[PDB]
Amino acid sequence: SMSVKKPKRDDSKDLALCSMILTEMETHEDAWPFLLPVNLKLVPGYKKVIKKPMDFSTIREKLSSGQYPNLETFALDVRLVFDNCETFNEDDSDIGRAGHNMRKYFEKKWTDTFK
Repeated sequence: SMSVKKPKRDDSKDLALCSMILTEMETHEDAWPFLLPVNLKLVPGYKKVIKKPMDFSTIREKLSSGQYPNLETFALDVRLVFDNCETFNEDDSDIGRAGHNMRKYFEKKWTDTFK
């Protein structure tokens, strides 16, 4: 509360470390469905159904331009990528499986780096 603060968690490396995690997600073999924004002209249904599209390129631009106020807003956008994927894709599709694998991969790196 006013003039009563929990001890300062060192956040000075967060930007670098989110960038490293994002690099690892970008270079994963199963990243291909997520590297670029879904083409809203060419994919029926996507625009109407997926209220907040997100992809790794868009996260990378946001990261590089100070559009994440903290590491939780970065994790929200990453998870949004996988949540959108599950919304639109059957679990038993290549893309559906890719998204489960990537979410697992991300969540481990997240835990190991920050928790």
